[PDB]
Amino acid sequence: GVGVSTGSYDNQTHYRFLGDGWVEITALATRLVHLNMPKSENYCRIRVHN
Amino acid sequence: GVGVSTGSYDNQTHYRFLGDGWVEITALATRLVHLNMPKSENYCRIRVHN
Repeated sequence: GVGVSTGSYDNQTHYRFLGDGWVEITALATRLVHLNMPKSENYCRIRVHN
Repeated sequence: GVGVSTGSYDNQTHYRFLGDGWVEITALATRLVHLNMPKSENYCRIRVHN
């Protein structure tokens, strides 16, 4: 299953007009996210005093 | 038949929205007109040289 896209890119905005001036707006957004390894594989309780 | 109005006054503007963003606009206008006696009861051929 590798070597094949699994989605579509779309960042458009569509307006649909119904009667009585109501309007359905459809906002579409796509972004490319970059993820890094976690600093630590642990949960940390951290205190912060300035 | 005298002493009774024969019309309605209306100077509004209405917008009707159909699908696909088409719009029907209905412009309504009323005015009170003043009419004076004709200067002459005749048809006149008039020349104008400046």
